[PDB]
Amino acid sequence: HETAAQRYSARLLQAGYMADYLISGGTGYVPEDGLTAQQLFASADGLTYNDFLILPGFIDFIADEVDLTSALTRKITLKTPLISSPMDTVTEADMAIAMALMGGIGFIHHNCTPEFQANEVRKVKKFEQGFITDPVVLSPSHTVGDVLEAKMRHGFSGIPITETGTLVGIVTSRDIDFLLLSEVMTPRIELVVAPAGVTLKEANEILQRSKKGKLPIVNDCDELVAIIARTDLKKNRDYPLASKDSQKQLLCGAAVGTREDDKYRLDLLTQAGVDVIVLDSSQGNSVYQIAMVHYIKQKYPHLQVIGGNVVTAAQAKNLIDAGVDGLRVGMGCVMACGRPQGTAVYKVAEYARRFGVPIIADGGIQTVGHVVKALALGASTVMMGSLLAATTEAPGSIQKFVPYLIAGIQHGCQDIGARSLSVLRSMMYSGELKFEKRTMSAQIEGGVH
Amino acid sequence: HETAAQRYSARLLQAGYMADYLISGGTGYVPEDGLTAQQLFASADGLTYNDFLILPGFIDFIADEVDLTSALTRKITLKTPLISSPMDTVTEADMAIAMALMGGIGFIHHNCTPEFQANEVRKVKKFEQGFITDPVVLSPSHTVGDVLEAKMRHGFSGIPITETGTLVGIVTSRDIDFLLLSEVMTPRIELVVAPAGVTLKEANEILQRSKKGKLPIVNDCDELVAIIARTDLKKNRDYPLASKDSQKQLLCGAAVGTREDDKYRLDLLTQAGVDVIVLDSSQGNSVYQIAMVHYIKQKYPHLQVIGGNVVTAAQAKNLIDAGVDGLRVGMGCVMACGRPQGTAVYKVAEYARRFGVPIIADGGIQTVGHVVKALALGASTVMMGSLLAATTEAPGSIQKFVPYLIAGIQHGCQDIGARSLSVLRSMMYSGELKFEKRTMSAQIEGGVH
Ligand SMILES: Nc1ncnc2c1ncn2[C@@H]1O[C@H](COP(=O)(O)OP(=O)(O)OP(=O)(O)O)[C@@H](O)[C@H]1O
Ligand SMILES: Nc1ncnc2c1ncn2[C@@H]1O[C@H](COP(=O)(O)OP(=O)(O)OP(=O)(O)O)[C@@H](O)[C@H]1O
Ligand SMILES: Nc1ncnc2c1ncn2[C@@H]1O[C@H](COP(=O)(O)OP(=O)(O)OP(=O)(O)O)[C@@H](O)[C@H]1O
Ligand SMILES: Nc1ncnc2c1ncn2[C@@H]1O[C@H](COP(=O)(O)OP(=O)(O)OP(=O)(O)O)[C@@H](O)[C@H]1O
Repeated sequence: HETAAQRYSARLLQAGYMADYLISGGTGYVPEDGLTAQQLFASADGLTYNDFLILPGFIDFIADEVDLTSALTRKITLKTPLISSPMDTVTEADMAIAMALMGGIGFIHHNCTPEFQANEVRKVKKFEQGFITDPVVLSPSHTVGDVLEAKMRHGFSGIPITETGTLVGIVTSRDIDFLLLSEVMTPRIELVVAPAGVTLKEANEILQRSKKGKLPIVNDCDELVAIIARTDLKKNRDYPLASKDSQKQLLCGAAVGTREDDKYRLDLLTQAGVDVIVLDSSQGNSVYQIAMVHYIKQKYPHLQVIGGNVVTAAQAKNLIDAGVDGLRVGMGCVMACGRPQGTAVYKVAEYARRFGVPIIADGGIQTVGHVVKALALGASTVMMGSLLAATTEAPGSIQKFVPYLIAGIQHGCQDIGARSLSVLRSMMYSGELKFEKRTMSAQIEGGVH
Repeated sequence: HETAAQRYSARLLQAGYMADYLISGGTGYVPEDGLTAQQLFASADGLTYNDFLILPGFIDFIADEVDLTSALTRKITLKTPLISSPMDTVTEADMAIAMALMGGIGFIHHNCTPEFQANEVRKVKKFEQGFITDPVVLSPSHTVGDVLEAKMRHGFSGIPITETGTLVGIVTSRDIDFLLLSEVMTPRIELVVAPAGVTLKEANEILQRSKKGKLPIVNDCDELVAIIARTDLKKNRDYPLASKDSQKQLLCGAAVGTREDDKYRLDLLTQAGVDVIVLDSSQGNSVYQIAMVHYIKQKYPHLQVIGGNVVTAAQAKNLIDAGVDGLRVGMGCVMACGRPQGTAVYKVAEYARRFGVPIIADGGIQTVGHVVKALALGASTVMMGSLLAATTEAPGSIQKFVPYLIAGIQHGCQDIGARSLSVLRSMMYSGELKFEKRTMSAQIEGGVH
């Protein structure tokens, strides 16, 4: 970790022209200008995000070397400091897949029956990046008029056929478009198809020879195990920001309530193999939400748990020493309680950091500037709210839209002169990064309104 | 009364796992975060209720165990911290009954002849829950046309009859629908009258057998004393939040002016039996209000007196040491005097408290958040203003509406972690409850505008 004075003096000696390094070290002087974060929050006002700025630094790297690696919980790590919020208006299994493919995570909302949430988790854990998730397969006992309508029900129309479930051939639109006819098309006589477990490059080369649209994957027992459709192999992108677990399949989380009736919901989700739980609660520091934490850590010692909403170091203490591995730092964005967001994030992050429990800055983030700030104050990850609602993956497109935010954060953390979010926060806690307040007159000019 | 550190450490030892109780007591450490109330008002910015928040605490009880018992004056106590304001657009005998049935009190306005206010008090003191207050009795000498029109005057039409006023029979629409006679209607024959005063639950059984619409209440003198109507027995609710005096009938108050002409108004109201007087005045600390106070305490030593409006500890001193038993803490919510309401409530409550003289936070309260605040700052009761105008009791129904505010206050004082308003204030004065300021940027984002 090199100070801006160390970076300038070293890189100036790399460019080329004594008792300067020997009389003040690599700290070759810089003017003190603006406030350190510890001073900015000392006046005890409710500084929100619109209210402060980050004074620019020294730049010695390009805007595409700003490592974004962030930490979600004590053991889960992410390539992107973003998250989708556990709301019915935002996250379901489609957006949970989309976020994980962009190096983040998503949390499945809990405004549903417990079985539905476990099904939506299962739907994410089994994604495979080119195979069809949960293929529809039909029985020869069923009349093809009740396969022809499925095109009116699900929209797709090339259906594989077998005795009841995941062998005979396929029925597709070209078997039906000239005609109710019981079922009388394509026995087990398909062309070149995947005989066992296969790769996506191998399927791309087989589909090129075969020219057909569906490709079964069968097993050694010579029955269907998965299926491919050509239309997806035409488009499936590279995703280096993978967000995969130790079994090389997507990370995803689930929200759970804190009620007595929720040990059952938490079972079904842990049987679906969910990676992390967020305890959804308007105020996390309650006796029965601490009982819920002690209960999870006693029964499923592998499951990561993120504590419910807090905004003080006293709440953060009681949830941490209960054993939680994260924290949603956000509340009050009519109520009579809460805290101004910017002060909440700074105070909880600075407290949690003493043990290593990264936090999650949820609430009232609505620009990429607010994201860069929340990350400079101490938040480890920012939970995108209704900002993602009315994108086409919500119950623009998330896959095309997340790169915009990434490039914006990278440009920001480049103007600040911090080559990786971990360094941004180190540069903040050590007082090397400087901040300035704003009068209302100075934000009505150049922003806000 | 136990602190968040005492409650967490004790309740953790109820669940189970040393020289940690023996080296710092039940105060097992919590982070200092936010301002105590004494610090919040030290800056001498005049705050109002929109300017601060209450940092959330530790929760260990349900939102329905938040005892709301508050103290109106040194001797009158209320089950609910609400009041209806003494305004013509708000309080009259109907709303005064409605507030007392919801565990609060109401103060009858004084924009009237003194006789009218004494009548509206008399109407409130004599309520009796099931019985008709002030029944209409007609004379056997009246022609039916002057009874039949009363249905056009008062709307009801089952009129009991006797010589002039509070039985010799009844007359109802069924006696009159076919017709003008002068007397042909039901003479004394009535199906199980109440022979004396009776329990409302006994009358509920009598109406079930009798099937008639009216039930006379009579006396051993063989004459009327009260009457019951069947339609009210179908709907009378439980009211456990009673607000009743030692004589087991409703509490109510009256506003009086401070003029020389008002010893007469104060007589008529004290003859009607009013429980508490509020001295209405734009500024309470005047020689002729202190004369009015000394005068009441010299002539009616039983009557509770609430001092007219103040906003400083210097005003509060002069009225307290005059002998008043309460205080409307509110002024100026264009006139060149006054105070920002949040600072007024805190300063007057903190001063009065030295003697035990609870105050009443009147002015500019327009949400349930502001109510929870005014109660956290020191106000003992909050006087609902034009917030209650355009309800059906205003000269959408107060009986149905007050439970909303109650549940809201209870949810608030649950998030704050204080099991009973008396504990909320104890937790504030002892500096355990922490507050935060809010820049305009922090309330332009999180509600309010
Ligand atoms: N067996 C299947 N079960 C469920 N969905 C399927 C199946 N086969 C294809 N799909 C859906 O179709 C998408 C891509 O294939 P495509 O749309 O070309 O199917 P298709 O059957 O060939 O459609 P169509 O016959 O109308 O042209 C997949 O991403 C998936 O959403
Ligand atoms: N892997 C396969 N091997 C052999 N024949 C196949 C295979 N997959 C599909 N078929 C058959 O080949 C024909 C074309 O099917 P295809 O996969 O192209 O779907 P389709 O409905 O015809 O697609 P599209 O509507 O876009 O033209 C159909 O008779 C179908 O049953
Ligand atoms: N004798 C009465 N004197 C005064 N008020 C009365 C009297 N009888 C009824 N009321 C008023 O009328 C309300 C409804 O009473 P009730 O339903 O018995 O009316 P009613 O006599 O049957 O009228 P109607 O014959 O027109 O239906 C009561 O709550 C009360 O406010
Ligand atoms: N307590 C009573 N005992 C005996 N007769 C009564 C009594 N009260 C009313 N009546 C008579 O019984 C008849 C019906 O009276 P009731 O009170 O049921 O009519 P109402 O409810 O006022 O009229 P409506 O049915 O239109 O609302 C009338 O002749 C009335 O004078």
